[PDB]
Amino acid sequence: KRQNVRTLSLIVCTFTYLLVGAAVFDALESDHEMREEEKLKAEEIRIKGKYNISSEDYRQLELVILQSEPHRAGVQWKFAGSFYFAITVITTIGYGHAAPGTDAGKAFCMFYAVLGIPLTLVMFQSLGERMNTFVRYLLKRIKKCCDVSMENMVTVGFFSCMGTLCIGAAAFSQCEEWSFFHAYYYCFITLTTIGFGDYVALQTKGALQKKPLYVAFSFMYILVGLTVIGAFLNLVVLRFLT
Amino acid sequence: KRQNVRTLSLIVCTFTYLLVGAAVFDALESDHEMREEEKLKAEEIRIKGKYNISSEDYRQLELVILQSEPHRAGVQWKFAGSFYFAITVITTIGYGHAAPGTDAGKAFCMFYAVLGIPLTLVMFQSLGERMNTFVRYLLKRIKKCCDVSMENMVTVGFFSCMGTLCIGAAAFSQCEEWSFFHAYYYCFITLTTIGFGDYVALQTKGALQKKPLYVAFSFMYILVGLTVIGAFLNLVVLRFLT
Ligand SMILES: CC(C)CCC[C@@H](C)[C@H]1CC[C@H]2[C@@H]3CC=C4C[C@@H](OC(=O)CCC(=O)O)CC[C@]4(C)[C@H]3CC[C@]12C
Ligand SMILES: CC(C)CCC[C@@H](C)[C@H]1CC[C@H]2[C@@H]3CC=C4C[C@@H](OC(=O)CCC(=O)O)CC[C@]4(C)[C@H]3CC[C@]12C
Ligand SMILES: CC(C)CCC[C@@H](C)[C@H]1CC[C@H]2[C@@H]3CC=C4C[C@@H](OC(=O)CCC(=O)O)CC[C@]4(C)[C@H]3CC[C@]12C
Ligand SMILES: CC(C)CCC[C@@H](C)[C@H]1CC[C@H]2[C@@H]3CC=C4C[C@@H](OC(=O)CCC(=O)O)CC[C@]4(C)[C@H]3CC[C@]12C
Ligand SMILES: CC(C)CCC[C@@H](C)[C@H]1CC[C@H]2[C@@H]3CC=C4C[C@@H](OC(=O)CCC(=O)O)CC[C@]4(C)[C@H]3CC[C@]12C
Ligand SMILES: CC(C)CCC[C@@H](C)[C@H]1CC[C@H]2[C@@H]3CC=C4C[C@@H](OC(=O)CCC(=O)O)CC[C@]4(C)[C@H]3CC[C@]12C
Ligand SMILES: [K+]
Ligand SMILES: [K+]
Ligand SMILES: [K+]
Ligand SMILES: [K+]
Ligand SMILES: [K+]
Repeated sequence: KRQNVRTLSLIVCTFTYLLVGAAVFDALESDHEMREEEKLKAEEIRIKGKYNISSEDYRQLELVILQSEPHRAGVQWKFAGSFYFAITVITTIGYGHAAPGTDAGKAFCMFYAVLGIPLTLVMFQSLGERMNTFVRYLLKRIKKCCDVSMENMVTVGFFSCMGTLCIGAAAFSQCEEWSFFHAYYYCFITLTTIGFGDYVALQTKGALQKKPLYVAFSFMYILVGLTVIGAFLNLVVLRFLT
Repeated sequence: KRQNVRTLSLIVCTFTYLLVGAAVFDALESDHEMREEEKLKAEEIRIKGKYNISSEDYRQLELVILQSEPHRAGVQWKFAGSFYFAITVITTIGYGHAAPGTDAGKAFCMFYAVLGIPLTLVMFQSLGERMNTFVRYLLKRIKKCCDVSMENMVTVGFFSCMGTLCIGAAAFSQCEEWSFFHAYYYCFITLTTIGFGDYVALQTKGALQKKPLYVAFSFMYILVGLTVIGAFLNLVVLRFLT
């Protein structure tokens, strides 16, 4: 029927898109990865030769460094750290900066995610719908001062998304002393609920315990961006769902 | 109105849930984190004292080890690695095992995610609807051999989810030599599109290049679990959306 043809076309398009993306990523990153691996191997070989580090102790040092990486940013299991972890869990971001080490803790986290994901999704959908209604009312008032089409709403939403991304990138560049492009990429990754974890905020000089205002601003910005993303998805994506 | 009261109640419930989760996580993980940090500091101090490692070179060693961690699993930017990265990107998992190192690569990844997320969501929704229809038909045929209620469908979906999770956990425990509970936790994390990245498959002894069958099975299992999760969300969660 129509549904079978539609889903077959969707599957074929998804497979072709995946193949094209994999080919482009390989062709763009193979040489860079090879050069980085060669440089790292040369550096580690030189360091091992200079310090005469035993092979057996090298694995222990690597394990210790890997396990102590989250602890180098301070205490990640305080009230602020626990709140950040809960926010990441409920939003399905998965930064990976801190993970439970207890089986009971893992089970509690699983139950927490199960009981919290639908509630967060419903709240985000409602907030996005309310924001869309408010934006439509504001646009109508502006037009009266100076009917609304779907293209105008789409353009307004895209402009709002771009402005929010630019504001977040500028704020993160000013706070964490990051590059503008890097801050923009990190903001885009955070707002898409992907969570690569390469760039994690509130992980420098113990900012989670000495800068409550920065933490509050980051939480507010994350919530606002998530609401904007949900509103945009409702405006453009949810229409093709049912 | 009703919508304002509903969204205010949702926000209050979400805030209370976040506070409770943060309090429980802190009370459960503070002592464990303190003990782990103390043990790691003692071990690193002992190693530094034994090897007389200079403080300046310690930072260089830490940076080299952190940068070379993905490369220890083999070549992560081959065809299989690029396909895995694209699959993680389109599914918003964000494992974080491999990340782009080029600005052009980052921009391409951002555009890829933007152009692929709605398509993947639509395909998953259609596949979940088709699976729900097939399950309803199978249940009707079974009942005839031996009308259907919503509670029966919910129970069948929950049982299917539990069976899929158990099968995935058993397969991952048999393949990667992981614990049953750890495999179950990793499967749950992967199927919820959260992606902590603590446990990543296809990262041992170069399995991405020597075991094509294992990679294909992992891809099929991930797709099947994502389809099951989408079908369950459509059955129980999507009803409260609109
Ligand atoms: C800025 C961002 C949010 C843009 C997102 C783009 C989407 C609006 C596009 C991208 C992929 C598109 C889909 C790609 C393939 C198809 C299959 C297509 O089916 C057919 O052509 C056969 C069945 C029929 O005749 O309807 C129906 C539209 C649909 C779901 C498309 C709907 C619109 C989608 C989701
Ligand atoms: C309507 C649009 C166009 C503009 C929105 C206003 C912004 C320009 C404001 C609103 C909130 C502000 C932020 C609120 C809180 C903080 C934390 C603040 O941090 C501290 O005070 C402690 C750390 C330090 O000493 O820098 C630094 C500024 C910043 C990011 C502010 C930067 C400027 C922001 C983004
Ligand atoms: C309807 C909307 C606008 C409600 C918004 C609520 C915010 C005003 C609240 C919710 C969560 C709060 C945060 C939750 C946790 C913390 C950690 C907390 O840190 C500590 O308790 C330890 C460090 C210290 O002693 O300050 C400082 C306040 C802060 C950032 C809070 C600041 C105020 C926040 C952002
Ligand atoms: C195993 C998993 C799939 C469980 C998923 C649980 C959901 C089915 C629950 C969890 C939170 C619930 C929501 C929590 C709060 C509210 C607000 C509530 O609104 C009111 O009480 C005021 C308005 C009115 O009177 O209807 C309406 C139901 C709703 C959306 C609930 C609908 C059902 C939800 C999404
Ligand atoms: C209907 C339900 C109840 C059962 C579904 C059947 C499973 C028991 C089968 C179907 C697919 C099978 C998997 C397909 C592919 C592989 C890869 C295979 O790996 C290799 O052959 C190479 C690595 C090695 O040497 O172990 C190991 C078995 C495994 C996980 C299989 C384990 C058994 C599985 C999960
Ligand atoms: C309608 C549904 C059932 C379609 C299912 C398609 C699968 C049969 C395809 C899609 C993606 C394929 C995989 C894409 C990439 C790779 C990596 C590839 O590895 C290499 O090319 C290098 C190593 C080697 O030389 O084998 C081996 C095959 C494999 C696992 C493929 C196996 C077959 C897969 C799972
Ligand atoms: K993630
Ligand atoms: K990570
Ligand atoms: K996600
Ligand atoms: K991650
Ligand atoms: K994620």
